[PDB]
Amino acid sequence: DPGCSELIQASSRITTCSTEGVNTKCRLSGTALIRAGSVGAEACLMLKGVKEDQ
Amino acid sequence: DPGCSELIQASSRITTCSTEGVNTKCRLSGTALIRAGSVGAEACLMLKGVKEDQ
Repeated sequence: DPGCSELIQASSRITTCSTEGVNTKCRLSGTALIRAGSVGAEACLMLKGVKEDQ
Repeated sequence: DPGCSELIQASSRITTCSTEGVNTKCRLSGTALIRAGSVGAEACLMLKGVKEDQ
């Protein structure tokens, strides 16, 4: 029953990617601010690589 | 002075890509329809690879 609630997109400043032999291996380095959920909610933070399905 | 006018992106159904060492080339094999430009304008077609700079 519990699930995501606050959905925000991460910036590209703390998100980098590099493909080596058809293999999207992204790296994450930096700080990010997100709002916490209530009782039963979640503070989800999805990641967007080089494409849409990833 | 005139340049690109009707600029759209190609579909991923007839456009494939592959990475072979820092150089990610893309193939083009298919048929696509686009609106023809006016007198002087161009019918440019944007091609997106695997990232944003490509």
